[PDB]
Parts: sequence; C-alpha cells; structure tokens
Amino acid sequence: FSSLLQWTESLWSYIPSSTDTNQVMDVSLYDHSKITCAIASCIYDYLTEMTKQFYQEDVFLLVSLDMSGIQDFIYNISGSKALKSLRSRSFYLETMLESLVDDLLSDLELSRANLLYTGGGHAYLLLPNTERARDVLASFEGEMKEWFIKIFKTDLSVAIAYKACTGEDLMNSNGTYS
RNA sequence: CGCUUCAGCGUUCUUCGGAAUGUCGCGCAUUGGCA
Repeated sequence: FSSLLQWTESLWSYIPSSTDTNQVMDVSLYDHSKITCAIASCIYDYLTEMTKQFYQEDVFLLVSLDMSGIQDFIYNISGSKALKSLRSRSFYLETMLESLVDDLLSDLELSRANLLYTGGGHAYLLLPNTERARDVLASFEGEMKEWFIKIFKTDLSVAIAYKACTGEDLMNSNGTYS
C-alpha cells in the first residue's frame, strides 16, 4: 500500500477533491483520499474493538510526538569537522523522526495516511480511539523513551500525548478542531 | 644785475586656468575546508 500511497500523491496532488462547486477548491484529491483512508482504518479498528449518532461518540485519538533538544544536538559540533557534522546531524534527526513514525504505524498496523502532517522535530498523527491502540502508545513511548536514554543520556528525548476526539471534532463543527 | 614759481602728476597694483590624479585598499600561516 505504501507504493500505492506514493502513487496517489504524485498524480492526484494537482487534482482538486471537488470540482464545479461553490465551496473553495482548496483540498487536493490526494489529501481528500488520504484523510478518508486514514479515517477509514481508524473507524475499522474501533469497530473491531467493539451516522449522526456515530459522529457524537469518540472514535479517534489525536496523537502528536515532539523531539526535545533537536536544535541543541545539531550544533553539538567540536568544530574540528563542523561543515559535515552540521549537515549529517540534521539529516539524522530528520530520518530518525521518520523511523519513529514508521515504527509506531507498523505496531498499530496503519499506513502512512494516518500521519496527517509532520514538522521538523514533530509528528502529527490520527489514530483510532480503540483501547488497543492506546496500549501501543504506552508501549511505543516507553520503548523509545528508554532507547534515547540508552543512546543519548538526556541529549535527546521524545514525548507522546493522545487526546480523544469525536467525529464532529474532525469536521471542525463548533470550532472544536483548532 | 639776475629773480620768482613749479618738482612730479593723473592711472592700472596682478589677471586667467589647473586645485590633485592614477595604482594598491590587506596578503599569508595557524583555526576552517578537503581528505
């Protein structure tokens, strides 16, 4: 599916989600498909956990992870070899962030569609509200919290927090999204 | 038999241009970088 999700992104980025419509065509078809695919998996996991009333109940979790001391780590250079270190240290933090995201999605059995957006040193993911997914976050955070301690003794850290959000919250009904 | 008046006067007193220019405006070695 990962190759398919890349395939959609390359072609459907220019395509608008809705055409010849009064509302703004500010959403791409790939974005519309990606959000639908991510939400569909989230709903399925909740149902496996076991319309208008469906929106009211809390079916999704808002989960974000942020690295700590990323800017301190980049300039940790002695300066004996600073030009190469600065480039690679930033790259390592960027790729290590992707590795953490991929590891979390693999445990939850979710595609890259669930990663709604990323910022340097940060990840923004949409996950099902199922208690099984909540258990994984406890396991995943504890695993990566110990791994960073093993490798970087307080030089780097990650924290994960999850907030339960209902279906209407995603639609931004009553301004609850922001 | 000389005597006297006059003893210099009026008028230019410097002028017109150039008023600095061109060249260099830190370099090297160590630090860095690359191997």
